[PDB]
Amino acid sequence: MFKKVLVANRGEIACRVIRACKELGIQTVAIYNEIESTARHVKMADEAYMIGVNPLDTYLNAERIVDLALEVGAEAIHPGYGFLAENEHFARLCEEKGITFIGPHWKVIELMGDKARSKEVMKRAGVPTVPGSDGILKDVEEAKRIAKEIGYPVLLKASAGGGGRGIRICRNEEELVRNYENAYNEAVKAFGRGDLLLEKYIENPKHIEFQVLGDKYGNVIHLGERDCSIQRRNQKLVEIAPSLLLTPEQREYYGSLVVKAAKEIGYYSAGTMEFIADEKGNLYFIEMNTRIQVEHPVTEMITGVDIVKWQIRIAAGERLRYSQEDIRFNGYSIECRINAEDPKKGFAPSIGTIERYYVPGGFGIRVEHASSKGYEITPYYDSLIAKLIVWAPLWEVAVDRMRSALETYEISGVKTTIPLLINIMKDKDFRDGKFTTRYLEEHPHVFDYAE
Amino acid sequence: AMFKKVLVANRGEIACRVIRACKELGIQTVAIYNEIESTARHVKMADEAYMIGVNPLDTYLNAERIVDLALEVGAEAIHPGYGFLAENEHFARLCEEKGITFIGPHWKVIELMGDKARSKEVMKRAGVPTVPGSDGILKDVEEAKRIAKEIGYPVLLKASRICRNEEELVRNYENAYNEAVKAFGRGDLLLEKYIENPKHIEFQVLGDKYGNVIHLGERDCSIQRRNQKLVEIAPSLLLTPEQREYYGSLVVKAAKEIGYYSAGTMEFIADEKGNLYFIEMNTRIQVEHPVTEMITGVDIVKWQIRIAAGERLRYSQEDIRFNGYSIECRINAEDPKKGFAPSIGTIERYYVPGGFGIRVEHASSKGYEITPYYDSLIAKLIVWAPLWEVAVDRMRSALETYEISGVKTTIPLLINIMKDKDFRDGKFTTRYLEEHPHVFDYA
Repeated sequence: MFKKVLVANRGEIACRVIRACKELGIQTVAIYNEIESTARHVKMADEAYMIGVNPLDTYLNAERIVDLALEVGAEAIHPGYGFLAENEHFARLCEEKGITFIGPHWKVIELMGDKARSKEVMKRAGVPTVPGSDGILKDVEEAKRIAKEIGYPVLLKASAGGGGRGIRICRNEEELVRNYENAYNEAVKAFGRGDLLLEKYIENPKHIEFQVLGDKYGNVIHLGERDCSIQRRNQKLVEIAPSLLLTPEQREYYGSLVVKAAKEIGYYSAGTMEFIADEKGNLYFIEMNTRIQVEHPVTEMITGVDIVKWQIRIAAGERLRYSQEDIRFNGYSIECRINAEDPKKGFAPSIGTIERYYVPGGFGIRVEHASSKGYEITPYYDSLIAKLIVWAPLWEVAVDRMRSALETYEISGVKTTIPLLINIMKDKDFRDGKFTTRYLEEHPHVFDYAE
Repeated sequence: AMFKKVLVANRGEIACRVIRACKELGIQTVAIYNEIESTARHVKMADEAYMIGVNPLDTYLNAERIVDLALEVGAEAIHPGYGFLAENEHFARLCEEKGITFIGPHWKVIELMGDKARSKEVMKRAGVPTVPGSDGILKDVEEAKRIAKEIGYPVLLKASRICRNEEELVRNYENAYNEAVKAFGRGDLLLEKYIENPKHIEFQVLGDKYGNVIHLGERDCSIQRRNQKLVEIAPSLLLTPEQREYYGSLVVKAAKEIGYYSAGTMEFIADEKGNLYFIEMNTRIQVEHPVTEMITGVDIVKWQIRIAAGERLRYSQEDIRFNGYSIECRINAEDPKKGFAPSIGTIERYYVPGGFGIRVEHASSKGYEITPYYDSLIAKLIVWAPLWEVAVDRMRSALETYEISGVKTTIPLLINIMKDKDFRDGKFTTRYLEEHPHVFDYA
């Protein structure tokens, strides 16, 4: 077990890691920028060092961080999420200097950081991806055949022109033909080459993600899935575990598949496979995060597994003491991001100073936060004030508990997402499990609230 | 028949606890407060709040004004919390007479189990062991002589000081009859077997209004001073599963014999071997109920509310399992270096810890003012883990990050208790604080 760990992060995730280390009996080192000399994670660590020439260089200067670790005798670095956590060169430099990086091997971080090289890994493991042409379409006949084979609707896009002159949705064969001609000709005009690619169109999808955890001896489990469809611009606002979409059979089927894929690339530590999903529970792989997920607590609440503490144990060489048979899914857990942003104005950040600040607690309530009165939201760092997490045996009780917790979470000095989140908990569609990404676009009333 | 509106006749953390249970149930809430508490958390959390009372205690102790307010605002029920009027039979009778549902046991049960001698006889008929000693007031010193011979040394004299042999017997008896005449007007003394190195062990009961009564295991609240609990655990490390079900069965049997419903606690002293002797019953929610919630999954307060509205308790004893260990620490505004004297002042810096296995019961923010009129409790910090040792580490690590300035608190003492070897090994009695003075050594 490590004697000292350095947390190359800030805010709530630094406090989460620091708490896991203290529980393990591990000494901790924090890093900070001078504009946050009073930061909570600084007070919580056994040792703290101001480094960096500006607020971001503190957390992004790989060489400065590995060097500080060597100076102060830290055997391992936890990177949290964001900043350098999925930076293969930071992980490689840790290994080269004899410091253990708490995460997957640097070669896996590099592998899964590339979109298409990630898609192929998952295809080769048997993890479903979005179907479509296996490159350029030979002709219109083949487009008709393939569209028939993967199911309408589908997308046609020109192959040339770097990005894309514009994608066309085709709902039936007739539309496929018209759109094939129009796109072929517009692409001859624009780039000189009419060749088209085809893709299955997943309309109005949900965001569903699976959690994996592996030790450095090939033992790898899944911790079921989360639904994080309630998001704007790919920023998640509400995350639930498990999904309401999937049955136990689907859950173990896809879970088995991501375990299979993780084993084939030699994954260890924590990781997440994010998918889009249709109404029927068909999932398609989009991307993998090779780090702790922000919303990992909801998975912790329903499985009993302490993911961060197991990252640290795994990095130190311990075996994962679980078989998949041990992993059970009990009740439901909801997490809401309490952000300093204004949902009535496009979620514009609300920089300022927290004045009133009362944290909720109770049966089934957990708070991940690093704020008190006087906490300053600067433009340098993300807008997150707190993650409010609840657990209950029944979905509806979980919703009521999250509503009642939010209604008691008092924050003044900045605008927050709390009133919007309360409206979501009170919304009939949300209570009935009916939401996709796009939930917010399709429910504008949740933006109606007092000042 | 679920209530539409409930009035919470209490303040502070327990009021917030009840209000949260009510909000989750979809019940409108009414708070009461004194003018010195215009900004109190429970006022802010409730849907409705009323300033009443001619002084800070009158707010919560004037039964008639509170019942009349409930009728005025259309509250169907009153939750009394703990302390104040919670175990006041007259308050409960007054609710029943005016058509208000009191969230608790029937007022006749509150009257019964508030009486030491009636409580003892309840337990004698149920088969629940009591402390051996005199069978009422001692007739004289001669009768005390017989009773001491029969029950075994050591023994105690107490009015309605340890006595190990006959000399000490008379010597302490003349002086003690006289010293109790001085103070209470009545010299009547009782004698009791002296239990050396005792633990405090409490059993939780929960009953519905249809005769169904369950127990929710036990708690060890031995870490205490002058009977003020500081650390509470569930379950005990003392009892085995068989002892737990044996004593649990007995307290269920007693409760059924008195027709108990709602939540209640049977407090016992226990000797080295796990023998229990009944001391008293609280006919109300316990302060340290959360540790029991953490290990059983049962929401005790919300079940009080459901039971009072006429629901059946949806559990048999076979469903009640005890999973892991839960520790609660009372974080009080008091100074353990000066005999735990209250530390009045205003909270300045205030960071609540959170995380996996952490729960906080509190009603404070920056600016919360600790007055002399009310108890000193700032927060209850509760943790759970699958294993005792991890629970201790989790509480130690939660306490070390719980930052409170502006007043003195029990936090440094609690941290030292969490890192003390004896405590970690389960080795503690009600004398723990006397026997470990080093825990008072801190800056």
